[PDB]
Amino acid sequence: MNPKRIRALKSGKQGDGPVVYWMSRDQRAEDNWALLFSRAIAKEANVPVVVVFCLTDEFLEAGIRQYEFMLKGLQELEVSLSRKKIPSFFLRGDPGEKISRFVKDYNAGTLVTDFSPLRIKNQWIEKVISGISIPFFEVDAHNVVPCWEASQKHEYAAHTFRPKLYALLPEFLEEFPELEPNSVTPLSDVLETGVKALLPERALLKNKDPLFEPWHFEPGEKAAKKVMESFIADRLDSYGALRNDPTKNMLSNLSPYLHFGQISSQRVVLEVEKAESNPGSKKAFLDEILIWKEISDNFCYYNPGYDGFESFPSWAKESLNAHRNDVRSHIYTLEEFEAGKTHDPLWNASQMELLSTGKMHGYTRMYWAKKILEWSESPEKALEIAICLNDRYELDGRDPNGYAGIAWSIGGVHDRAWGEREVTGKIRYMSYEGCKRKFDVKLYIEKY
Ligand SMILES: Cc1cc2nc3c(=O)[nH]c(=O)nc-3n(C[C@H](O)[C@H](O)[C@H](O)COP(=O)(O)OP(=O)(O)OC[C@H]3O[C@@H](n4cnc5c(N)ncnc54)[C@H](O)[C@@H]3O)c2cc1C
Repeated sequence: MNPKRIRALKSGKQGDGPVVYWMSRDQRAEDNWALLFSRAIAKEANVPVVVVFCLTDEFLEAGIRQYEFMLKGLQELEVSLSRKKIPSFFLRGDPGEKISRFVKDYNAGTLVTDFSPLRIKNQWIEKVISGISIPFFEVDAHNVVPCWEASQKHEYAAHTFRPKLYALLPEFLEEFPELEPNSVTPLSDVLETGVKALLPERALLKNKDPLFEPWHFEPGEKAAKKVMESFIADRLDSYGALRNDPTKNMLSNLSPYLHFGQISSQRVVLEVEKAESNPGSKKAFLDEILIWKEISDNFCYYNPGYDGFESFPSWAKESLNAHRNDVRSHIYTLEEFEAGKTHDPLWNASQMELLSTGKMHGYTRMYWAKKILEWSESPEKALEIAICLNDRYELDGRDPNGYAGIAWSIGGVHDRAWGEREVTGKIRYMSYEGCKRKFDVKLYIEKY
């Protein structure tokens, strides 16, 4: 219960009501600081617990794959808080006017939410702050070290962020106190109408069969843990050597759960540190879930235009500007990129994995984004196309890891300058021939 995990969004006078947890990013009962700190606040005020979820009007911008993944985990979530005597109230509409109305109707005393450096959360936060009179608090329940505490300034590279983050690990890498149930307390239809409005935009093939295959990742808190145990037991030892081979499913497969907050990265880090495996593989994994994941929150928190060309490092901006006018080898529209109708079969195979499974392998996710920059009229058009394709079809999309990852591939964020080349400039280059010498491309293409 470190007080450094909490910050004040609006200082006011708490009323005689239940501490209302506005769950947005961490959709889990266990291992949730915001839920834990809300319970502590409610206990110190002799007040019950309150959990509120908002079903925003922005779910039409995504597919059924994300809607069903989040909604199915909500059903498991609701029965989980019921066992803890914690009622769950789910609202549909704008968070700005629905959270404010809820606080007035239920006479809530204190409002608490989880942290999200994305632009949408800030848009919702400003609306709620202007329509409430109760104190509003926010808890960083997604990062092992709080985003504002890891660093006070945007970090240029993982070389400069790793020593800072590991310094605060002994203070902040701790276990989760048990969630105390309430002493006393006072989706199927919603899901059905959501998919009915999302059916016309569902991805279909020539024979009109659905593209998405939903058996690859079962949503829910229970399934997220089971993926964690299987990764550690069977797929952690070989992670260091085979994490760059798409043909092998050596990855943890925890990104869809981590994005929706169905499992805490802290518990994953706690479990992998206790487990015994190859030291190189262990360090490679913590380098991904701790260093590169949390720098994404740092990148989005300290860069207002994190999804724009303005957030690129100056060496990349000058290099891309000097090679703006080079004649591109090929140009592809958004529709051509979407259907996978390019001249590169590796790119087409990666896009097919994205369309079918909803989760593209991390190694090819660097090839997939960089080739978009190669075959785009401008770097800005590459950013727009990559972001749209990422957020539309990825189960882990609309996440700070996505925008930091896209900026890494296109704008060189958290990278260094490489050999100068036409069109792409000094940005890191990955070729089809290069991938052939790293992994068997043929098996990847045939699979998808
Ligand atoms: C262009 C591009 C876009 C991306 N968009 C997303 C996205 O929308 N959502 C998303 O969750 N990930 C994104 N990633 C980051 C990364 O690719 C994924 O986290 C990772 O591939 C997911 O696979 P995994 O977690 O099952 O396996 P693992 O390799 O074991 O990843 C474990 C965890 O480490 C983190 N991680 C791994 N690689 C990275 C990385 N390059 N940057 C930041 N964190 C990382 C992830 O949080 C991940 O959960 C993107 C990467 C790129 C290159």
